[PDB]
Amino acid sequence: SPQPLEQIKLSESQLSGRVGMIEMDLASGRTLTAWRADERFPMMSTFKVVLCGAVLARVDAGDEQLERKIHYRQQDLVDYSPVSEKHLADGMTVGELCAAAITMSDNSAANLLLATVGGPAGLTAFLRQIGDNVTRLDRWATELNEALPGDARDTTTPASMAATLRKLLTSQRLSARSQRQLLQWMVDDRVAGPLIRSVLPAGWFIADKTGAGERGARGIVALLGPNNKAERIVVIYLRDTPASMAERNQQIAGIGAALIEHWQR
Ligand SMILES: OC[C@H]1O[C@H](O[C@H]2[C@H](O)[C@@H](O)[C@H](OCCCCCCC3CCCCC3)O[C@@H]2CO)[C@H](O)[C@@H](O)[C@@H]1O
Ligand SMILES: *C(=O)/C=C/N[C@@H](C(=O)O)[C@](C)(Cn1ccnn1)[SH](=O)=O
Repeated sequence: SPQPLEQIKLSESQLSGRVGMIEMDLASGRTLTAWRADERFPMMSTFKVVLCGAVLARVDAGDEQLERKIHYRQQDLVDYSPVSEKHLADGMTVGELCAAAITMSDNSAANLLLATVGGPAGLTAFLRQIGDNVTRLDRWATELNEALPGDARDTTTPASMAATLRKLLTSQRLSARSQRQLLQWMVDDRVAGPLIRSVLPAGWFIADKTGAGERGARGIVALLGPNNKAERIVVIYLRDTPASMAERNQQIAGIGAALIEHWQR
């Protein structure tokens, strides 16, 4: 594979779309690669990680408990609820809801959680409170990935998302236990985690949340590194490409391969 930046360019050329990417040291925030890092991209399902960071903040403040059981109704379910559709009789705890939203991308779980933090506006206010003045959530789980051109709703920038994830995971804004919980939820991703490990060389750590939307929208927020360490945050978003899901997946994997082969920069 070529250098990361050359591979990113090849991906835009092959996809006919825009790629946005940031590679950042998790411990220090050192930016290694930045391409269209200040441009907007639909967050898609990656918003679920920020969502649970807001939930954890409420737990830390004593305004929420991960143990609290929420009972909901079938009428509350939206498209794609693999875990939540199984608990109409007994409910789910707030912590189980975050695990379902992040590790399974359960949309009903995400919407139930979103209501607890004040809806899209409340999550956006939380983002402003931690210093992210760019990322914005405007719609609920099954409408936020429409990806209309020129539509600023439900978007982030690679730089903003990377900085925000770093703040949630390492800045002590969240308690030690909450930081550890948010990280473990990403380590536990069932949607893409196992697949990524299957193609990663031995020794590489992965934690992640992926997303997909219309007009080719695709993305991943991840922690990656050799020696089984979460050394860097890598955020990659794709938008406005008519390519098949397989090819968008392949191009993102290709950027990952360039990173893996040329890690020491
Ligand atoms: O020399 C480095 C490595 O080169 C190859 O590894 C390949 C691997 O066989 C392939 O499957 C992967 O594809 C990349 C898979 C990436 C999957 C997703 C990565 C995510 C993670 C973070 C966010 C963006 C993308 O590339 C590496 C590097 O060429 C060799 O197989 C391996 O033995 C060797 O140690
Ligand atoms: C988050 O990015 C969600 C994207 N796609 C979802 C959806 O729109 O709700 C579906 C259900 C695919 N999916 C399942 C699990 N992760 N993604 S839709 O694109 O089929």
